[PDB]
Amino acid sequence: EGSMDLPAAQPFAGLAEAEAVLTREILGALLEAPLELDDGLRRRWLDWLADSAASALPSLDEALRRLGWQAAGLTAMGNALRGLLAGEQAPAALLLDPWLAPQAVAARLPDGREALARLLEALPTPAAGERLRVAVLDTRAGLWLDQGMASLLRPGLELTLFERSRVLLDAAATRLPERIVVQALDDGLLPAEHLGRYDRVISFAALHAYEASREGLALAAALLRPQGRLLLVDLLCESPLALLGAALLDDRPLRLAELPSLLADLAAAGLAPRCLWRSERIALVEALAPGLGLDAAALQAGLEQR
Repeated sequence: EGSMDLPAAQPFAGLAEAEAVLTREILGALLEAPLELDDGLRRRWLDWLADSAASALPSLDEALRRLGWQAAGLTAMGNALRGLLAGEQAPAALLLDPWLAPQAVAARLPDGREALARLLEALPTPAAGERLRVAVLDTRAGLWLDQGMASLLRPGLELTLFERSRVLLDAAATRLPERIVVQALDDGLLPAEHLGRYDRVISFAALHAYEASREGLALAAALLRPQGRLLLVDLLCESPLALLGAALLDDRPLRLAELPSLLADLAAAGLAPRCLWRSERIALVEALAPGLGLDAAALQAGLEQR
């Protein structure tokens, strides 16, 4: 059911150039103190200069006028990244920071704010006067939702935050407002009493950070209320800043998807999509789930039956 006709007009290569100049600026921050990296990444930071900036991608400080973070936000990035690496606090301190966490940087720089704002919509709940139930799967430390928080919150809304961690969700529950419910995929695993619960489920700039899209999509499909809507965005291009802000993990870039590949995976997940905005930078997608015939009460009946 894999429909796509994507509006690719709000994207332009000047967003990538803007990020590549932001790469020039944050390279120009950490390359004054790259000794706190490992040597494999310290060489790769010289290669990340080579693969961006005045080497491969020369462009104006107009970048910082595009990106929505000025040189003051970038100063917080450069300084926090030095403080992180001096203490050897990688990976976790990369995630525990809005200026560095791969999705939280995505949530402004590759126009993932505009993606976050559209993904914050498709939630008719206060206008419907209706209990619209939502999960986030890509939560981690949550510091991307922070950037939409003031209208991710809506009347009628029910919202719950998920990830494969206790620590990063205790972090999220702290720094995002405590009126949002928080639920780990505790030790990598969903409590089944949530199944069929959420009229919507959210992924954001971390679908690559599942071991396949087939992991996250299939968790979402049944965590969704039957015929609910997946709400999704991801990095498809690895951002020139994510060449720093994700590869600091020294995890594989081979994680990232192409949009037709995602639509095929999403069709394998049986969801029926529309891809909608921010494209190769950050592709917004929504998709209708099937009638699974599956909810926590249906599973309870699956006991009572047998």
